Amino acid sequence: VAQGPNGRALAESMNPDLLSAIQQHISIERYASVTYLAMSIWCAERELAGFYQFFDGAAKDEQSHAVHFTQYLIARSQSNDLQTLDAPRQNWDSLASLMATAFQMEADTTSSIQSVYALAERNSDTRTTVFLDPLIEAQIQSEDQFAYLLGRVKFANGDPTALLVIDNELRAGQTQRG
Amino acid sequence: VAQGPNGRALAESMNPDLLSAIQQHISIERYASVTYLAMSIWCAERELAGFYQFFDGAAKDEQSHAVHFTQYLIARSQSNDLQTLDAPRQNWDSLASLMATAFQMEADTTSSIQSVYALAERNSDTRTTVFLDPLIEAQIQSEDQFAYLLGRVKFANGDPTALLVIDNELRAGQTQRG
Amino acid sequence: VAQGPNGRALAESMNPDLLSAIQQHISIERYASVTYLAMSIWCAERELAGFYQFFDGAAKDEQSHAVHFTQYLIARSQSNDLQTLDAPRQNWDSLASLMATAFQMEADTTSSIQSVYALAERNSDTRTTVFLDPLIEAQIQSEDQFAYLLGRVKFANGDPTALLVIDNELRAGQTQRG
Amino acid sequence: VAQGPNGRALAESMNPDLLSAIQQHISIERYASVTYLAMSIWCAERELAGFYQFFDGAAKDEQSHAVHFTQYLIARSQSNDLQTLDAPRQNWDSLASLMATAFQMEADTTSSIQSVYALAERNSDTRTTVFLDPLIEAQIQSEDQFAYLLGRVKFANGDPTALLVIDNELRAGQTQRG
Ligand SMILES: [Cl-]
Ligand SMILES: [Cl-]
Ligand SMILES: [Cl-]
Ligand SMILES: [Cl-]
Repeated sequence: VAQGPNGRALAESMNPDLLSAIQQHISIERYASVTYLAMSIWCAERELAGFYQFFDGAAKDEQSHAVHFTQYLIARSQSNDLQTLDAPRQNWDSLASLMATAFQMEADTTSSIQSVYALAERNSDTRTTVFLDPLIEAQIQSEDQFAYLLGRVKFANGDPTALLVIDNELRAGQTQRG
Repeated sequence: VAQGPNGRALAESMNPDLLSAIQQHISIERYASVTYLAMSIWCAERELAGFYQFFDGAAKDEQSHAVHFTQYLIARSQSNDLQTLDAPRQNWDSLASLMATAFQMEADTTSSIQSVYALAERNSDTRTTVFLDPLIEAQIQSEDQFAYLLGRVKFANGDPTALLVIDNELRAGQTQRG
Repeated sequence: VAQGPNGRALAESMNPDLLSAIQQHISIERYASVTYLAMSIWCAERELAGFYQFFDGAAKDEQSHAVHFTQYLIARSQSNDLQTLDAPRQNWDSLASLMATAFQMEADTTSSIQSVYALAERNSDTRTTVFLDPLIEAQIQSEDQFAYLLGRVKFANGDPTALLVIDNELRAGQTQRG
Repeated sequence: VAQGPNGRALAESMNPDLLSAIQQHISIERYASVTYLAMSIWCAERELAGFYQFFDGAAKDEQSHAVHFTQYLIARSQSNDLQTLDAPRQNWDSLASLMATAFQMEADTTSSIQSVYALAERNSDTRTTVFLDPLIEAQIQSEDQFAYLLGRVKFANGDPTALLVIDNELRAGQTQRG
């Protein structure tokens, strides 16, 4: 029985390029987390308490997703490499513009998973593609969700009354099409 | 004891014109079903989740109504004839215009039942007029309901805030005057 | 942030050939639905109440599967295109022959999903292959199930007593090997 | 305030031909009752306990239907006229032949109601047509039911095993398509 790079018993070696891609994706999701935290604060600063609560929970969820990836590296007996975290964006001209960044950030998160996925397929790492499958499924749901929130906010067309109504929807947990 | 056209024991023969009218009405209700499905999708595409949920349920209900008619033909020992289903309308310029088509589609469904009803009266088919009576009663309730939804959406006069409020009413199941 | 063909925010563009394949598959499943409805009626016409109940539920389930696909197109910000629905087959010489068509229809449904699946792999659309994975798993279960029902009916070898026994099994919900 | 023929206050006079038709129909349903009793006995004599139980209950139900008609005459302040009851048929060569008579007897019961119904329409007696409407609805259900039982027994094609299976279905209360 051989030892993996993190010292645990090694079930199967992992391509170093694939390892680097996973460690980088963990950074993407940690960055999405602090980005949602920044968005939470921006919303709280404008008394959009429902949006604040939503993004506060989104920040904690994204962090969980990131930690889920660190557990997989442990499971594969690979080293983690927790990297420097950039500062998030913190300024937006409007809720609509913030929601656009939020959607793009979710779509970008999926793109990063897809990049890892293609690398695992190139290396025939079926453990990794199986590991990623439900995470892609969750990304589809999050993309559907953020397109719903973005589109609903754009439908409001900057009217505060409509934004207050949507804000209260979010505070109540009404956050997707259902 | 004689056998009906579908092979079951025959309680009383049915005029072939009346049979054709019922088979055609089953198509009307199947078409209303796929029409409400199309309307559900149009609403979902614009993040009108309450309207989406309402029309998704309306599609399943209309299909039930159609199957209820197939059961009556079985009960009368008559053959069913499930026909080609046209594609539904799928494009509207506005929610108000969609709701207008929905109301017209409900009124048209009633007209088709009324046409069957008059044919049964001409043929003195009291089983059929009795069978249709509660379905006409349901149509009155659906017409009242769709006139309420249409009129409420027209009252909104295209304002997104008002449409979001109505959307949330539908998501909560507040779908008629009560 | 770009807009998809159905107007929603677009997480990633979809190949038009893949879109057409999904819209066509939705038709396959809608057609399987009305086919099971026709089979329900054929069974009811011959007092095979258990088979009637089974196929009535199978029709509603297939329709749900179809709507599940329309939701995915919405989630991907792609247009739906609900198409003309052919009339189903409605005549069989025997229950055994009906069950043969039912099994073939289920196997054909899987073939259509597999065709979509290969197209998504060619286009590296991992959202779609992930989306299809549990639907293929369900198809395996349905194929196993319909092979069980078909084989059990063939074992009866046209004996009415055996068919009545199986009919009662279906009415009780005993519809697979367990 | 005028008095009706049975001495009660009279809401509206009833055509004597319509009165006679109702009194005659009450005889039809009393005769259907004793006929189902005879069928119950025939089945019990051949150890077909499920069919015996079914027809014993059918006899009591038909009697209830008859009494429901006497209550309507009372409600209309019309005299009842309980008539001589013929002896029922009591001999059949087979269960299939008995079930054929049972179905015909149910269809004949509906024909008699339809005859009353047409007479009330000729006389514009809307109380009577309204009174008869749910009874016609019940007749549709009974015709559907007896066509199911007859067809299932004919499917058995005289095989005792199949008849024992159906017999047990009836004893369990499985008496229609459901
Ligand atoms: Cl805004
Ligand atoms: Cl509008
Ligand atoms: Cl067979
Ligand atoms: Cl027999």
